[PDB]
Amino acid sequence: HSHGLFKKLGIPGPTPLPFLGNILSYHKGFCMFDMECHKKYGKVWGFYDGQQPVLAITDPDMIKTVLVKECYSVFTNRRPFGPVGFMKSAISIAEDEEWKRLRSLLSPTFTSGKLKEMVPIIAQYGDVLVRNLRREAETGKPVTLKDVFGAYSMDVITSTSFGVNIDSLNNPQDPFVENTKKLLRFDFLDPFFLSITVFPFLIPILEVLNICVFPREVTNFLRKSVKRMKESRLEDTHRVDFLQLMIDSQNSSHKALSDLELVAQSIIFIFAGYETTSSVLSFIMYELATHPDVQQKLQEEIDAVLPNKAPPTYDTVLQMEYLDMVVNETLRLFPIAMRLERVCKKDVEINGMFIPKGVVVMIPSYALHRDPKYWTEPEKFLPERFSKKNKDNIDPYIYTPFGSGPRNCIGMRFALMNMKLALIRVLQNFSFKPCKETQIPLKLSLGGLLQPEKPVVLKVESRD
Ligand code: HEM
Repeated sequence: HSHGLFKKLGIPGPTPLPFLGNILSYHKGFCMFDMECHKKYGKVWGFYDGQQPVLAITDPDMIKTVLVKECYSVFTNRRPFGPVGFMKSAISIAEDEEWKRLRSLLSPTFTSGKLKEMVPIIAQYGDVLVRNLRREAETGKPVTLKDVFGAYSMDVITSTSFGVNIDSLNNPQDPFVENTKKLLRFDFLDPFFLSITVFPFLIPILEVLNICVFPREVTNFLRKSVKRMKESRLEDTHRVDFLQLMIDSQNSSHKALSDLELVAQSIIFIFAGYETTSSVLSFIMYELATHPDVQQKLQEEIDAVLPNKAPPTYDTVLQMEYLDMVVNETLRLFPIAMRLERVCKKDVEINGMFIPKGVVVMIPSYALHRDPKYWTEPEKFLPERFSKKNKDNIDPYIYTPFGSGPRNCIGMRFALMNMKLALIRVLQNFSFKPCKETQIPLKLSLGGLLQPEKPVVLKVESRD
């Protein structure tokens, strides 16, 4: 038991119970716990996830020192998450140079020039979402944002990973959908993951038993699909899509994306860009619906830059600001990641405090984003916060929805754009208003994922 590392170092935090540590404080969730700790221990506090020392930091200087300055040196890797298998080669799970290699191979794929060429396909499904959303609205019943924005998200990373173009909302059985739909996020407060962190000696046992957190049935299916797709369709001789950009690169520093690595990167891109988007999109619509003044002002801004339901364009989106403000403000209130984690690879000292080796440095994003010491009425949805004549009053190391430094969200530009394209056409064709079932105020889940307690159902009316 390392339970006492923190007070020997003079770092405050909750009293750890043997073996369990401080996991029984996650009964409320990662978010509530972090904020209770932040108020009851000030800037720095240390807790034990089983027997893993976790040190929380809230100093913009120290966050920059961890996320940016000493990234490649000390704070490169994230914490091991469980039996991963071949998916160990996915950028998100990769560690040290092996990561640094992959990052460089993929850095181009997520360039504005590539994104701008992908807009046509993303916008195509903007219409598919609208046409789909139309029906349910006219039908005269409340709409499950979870389902429609889920189908939109799905039709995206799927379609920008080769031309398997699908209306998942109308094809709930397309195997390709059936499999990819299981690529949801991990509730790390689920008995299993909780059991794994108290008993990390089990991860090796599960690995030789060929048990993997990523459902094999899905992993294999794609591992076959990607291979058939990489040959059967495009070695007759291409479409602008992550896969193609990955196949194009393979055949021209460290390079040579292993056929299996390519699959792993593809799988992690839907894992990182499926429920993430579907969740944020729904959160925005709730905030817009609950604040009609914002929804109109946004609907107006769109109609101005795009006269008469004018097709959304790349350059056009960059212009729209109030939209960027609404998106950025919804992210402040709902940082889906909740926490930004880096492992201390060696014994180091940063701006004063000393960090032992093998300690997980945690940036409580949710807590920072809602810290009254940086935010006026933090529980208020005030887009104005992110005005051109205010943003310079926002520390980038406090507002970290996509993280920061060399290991930030590589698909940040894509995710923002992808959400913007939808919101624009969605608001262009419809208006969202509180329903009888609409839960106000919105109650967040006590689990290990930043989701609503009850699914967001709202009334959709087609303005003319
Ligand atoms: C609203 C949408 C999204 C949000 C809020 C989001 C947020 C995040 C955050 C907070 C991280 C961790 C950054 C850190 O540790 O400092 C991350 C990592 C990552 N995200 Fe996203 N993300 C989003 C969408 C996407 C999409 C669409 C993709 C890919 C298509 C993607 C790919 C990744 C990858 C690969 C990483 C790991 C990067 C690395 O290890 O170098 N994300 N994301």
